[PDB]
Amino acid sequence: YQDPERKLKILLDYSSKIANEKDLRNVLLFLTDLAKEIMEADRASIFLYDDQKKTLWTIVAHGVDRIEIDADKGIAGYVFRTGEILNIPDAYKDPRFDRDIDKRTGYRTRTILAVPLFDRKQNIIGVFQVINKLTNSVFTEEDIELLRHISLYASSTIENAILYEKLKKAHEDVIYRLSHATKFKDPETQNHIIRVGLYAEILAREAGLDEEDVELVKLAAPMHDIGKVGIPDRVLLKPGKLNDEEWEIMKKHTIYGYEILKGGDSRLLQIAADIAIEHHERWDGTGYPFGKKGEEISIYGRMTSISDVFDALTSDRPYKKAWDMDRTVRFFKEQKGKHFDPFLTDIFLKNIDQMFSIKRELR
Amino acid sequence: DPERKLKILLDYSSKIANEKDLRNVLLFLTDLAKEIMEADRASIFLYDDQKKTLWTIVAHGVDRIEIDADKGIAGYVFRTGEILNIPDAYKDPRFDRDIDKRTGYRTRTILAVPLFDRKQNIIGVFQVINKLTNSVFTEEDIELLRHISLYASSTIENAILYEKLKKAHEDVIYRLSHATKFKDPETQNHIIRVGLYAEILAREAGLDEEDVELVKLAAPMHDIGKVGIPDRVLLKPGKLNDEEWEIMKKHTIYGYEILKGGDSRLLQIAADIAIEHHERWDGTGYPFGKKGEEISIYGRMTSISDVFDALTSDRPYKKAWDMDRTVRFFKEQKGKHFDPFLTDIFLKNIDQMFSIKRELR
Ligand SMILES: Nc1nc2c(ncn2[C@@H]2O[C@H](COP(=O)(O)O)[C@@H](O)[C@H]2O)c(=O)[nH]1
Ligand SMILES: [Fe+3]
Ligand SMILES: [Fe+3]
Ligand SMILES: [Fe+3]
Ligand SMILES: [Fe+3]
Ligand SMILES: [Fe+3]
Repeated sequence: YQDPERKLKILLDYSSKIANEKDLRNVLLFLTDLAKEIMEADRASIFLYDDQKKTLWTIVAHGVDRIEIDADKGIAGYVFRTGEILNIPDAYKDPRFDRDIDKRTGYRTRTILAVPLFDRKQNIIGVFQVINKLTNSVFTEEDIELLRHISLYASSTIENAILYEKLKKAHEDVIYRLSHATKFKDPETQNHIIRVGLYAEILAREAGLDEEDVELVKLAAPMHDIGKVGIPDRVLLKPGKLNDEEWEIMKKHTIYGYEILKGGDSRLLQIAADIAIEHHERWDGTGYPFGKKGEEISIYGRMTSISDVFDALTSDRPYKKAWDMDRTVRFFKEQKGKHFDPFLTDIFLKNIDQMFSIKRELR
Repeated sequence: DPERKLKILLDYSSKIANEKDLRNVLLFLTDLAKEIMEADRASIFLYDDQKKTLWTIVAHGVDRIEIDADKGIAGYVFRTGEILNIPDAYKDPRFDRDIDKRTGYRTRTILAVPLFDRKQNIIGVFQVINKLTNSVFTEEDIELLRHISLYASSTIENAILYEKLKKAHEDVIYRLSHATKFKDPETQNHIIRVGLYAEILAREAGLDEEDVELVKLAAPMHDIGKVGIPDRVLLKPGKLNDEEWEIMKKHTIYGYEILKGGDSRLLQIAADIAIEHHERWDGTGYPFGKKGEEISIYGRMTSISDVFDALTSDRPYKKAWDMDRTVRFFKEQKGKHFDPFLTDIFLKNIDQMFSIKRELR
């Protein structure tokens, strides 16, 4: 006997998968599989629109690239421009049908149902198409109803994924640019601020931290030096080396960064605050500003020291050319258990190649 | 025609996928469950680390109701992780009948299942009540509710993740915008409020809701260029001479330099506000003397909001101007300092502004 709720449960499960998926490619793929099953069709395709190339595009297989599709030709084309549903009972009796892809692969297209996708503001953003109904000779009025509902769901989840990406990009952008507000009074570069987070990301990942904390350090670490905004010009702008009154002030950029960042409730800012205050502490206890020792420094602080020192050593600075990989590895082996967390130093050494390809790609 | 429930589900999950507010997501889920389980009532309970209780929200959008995580039906499901299927609540000792007592309701059947997160911890309870057959929840019902519960967990976790991102995004812009706190007196709240005013101004000016959200977040960053102004000027104890004032005025350019090129819309707008917020509608402002609509709307809305906050704050010898005095000032400055059209919107709404200044002092 059949389960009367069988398709309902299938749909619930697909909905859970989609709700969890941040990658648009996979969202599309899942929506396609969902349509094949619920519509009882052999094939399905979603076509979206590109502003820039003025085309529709789709994913063919799992894990391969966009196929360009003419936004004005074919069944997809008609539906995209007109906004109206097409239900073709025999594809070969229809002049809008491209017989080619069908004839290169040994496939036979009989039935096609295509409806548009709409955004919140009722504009046409693409097409949803199913091909070859399996359990009937044609797509029915009921099939059309169902596909329209599927289409509404597809539009929403598609939009929600785009928006979530835009918000994520904006969040990074803001952290990056504001962290570099020191640019008028301090030599450290925009890409240094970014790379420090990228190295610490690798480190947290390979140390087995939760996916969320991997994302956190990537974004918290870039802010480690923001307290420099509160250092007097006479100390920050001093050419060369520094006296032991001025040094006592320069050290305070840790405290100042903490002061700027502590007034959050988000986990991001609690971590960023910790990093700002901890990033010159040494595994030793011989760092500043408090000479904290070992696990007394949070893992995020420990991961940032390693990253920050790594980036410095590998750039040109006053009097000193960037160190190469070999010398860098020698230095870290030496400083393992001193300046740095010994555990975290091993992870970092295991992954030294990515550290360098980051430094190479982001100059 | 068993496709009725498929279509109901796709409608609900369309609404959910759009829904940014956790409150609403829970309401949509319980309505979904009511229709799909063919039941009269449903509730979701979530746990709180801090207060150590479960909670639930009722429709109408009232406050969250706190529930004892130890006693009760939901309590039981939360502690044990076991499913509970009660054919008659008025026979089960774990049932508290007071809810019926206040509402004029009669609870008969209760089916309650755990909610699990990605990591597989019990994060809540999904409870469905009074199946419309007036008979028990069946083994097939339990099975259906299980799939509903998985969808609910996913959507909840996904909504919480978005709120945390949203909240972090604000925190970061607010705090780093106040990075000037060591060398300049403008407060954290001033920085927040200016955005809050401009949000209302933008909405009432008819702007798109996404753009309204951008100004709320972009305007607070307009003075960030102050961090590049030399101490010998920003920290000078006298009043500034002409040479020094010209340097101070560059905080506009400096903010632009800090913010521009960032590819997102947020930062493009923020950069404009940074560089335009001292421009004056009539062209007598700085740094460029831009005139009318040569100033982006966002620039124009921030000037209005910034002046508003200044006029309405106490300083020594200088008491905050009240409503009437402030209205008069904006009337005088219409078409000079400020955009006439936007000033009218602002005036129409000035009571909302004063409420903000009252709540976030
Ligand atoms: N041992 C050593 N450390 C360096 C050198 N250049 C930069 N650093 C490190 O870089 C840290 C801060 O990084 P930066 O401020 O240059 O990004 C300093 O605490 C310091 O330990 C160097 O030539 N030798
Ligand atoms: Fe530092
Ligand atoms: Fe540094
Ligand atoms: Fe200002
Ligand atoms: Fe200003
Ligand atoms: Fe201000």
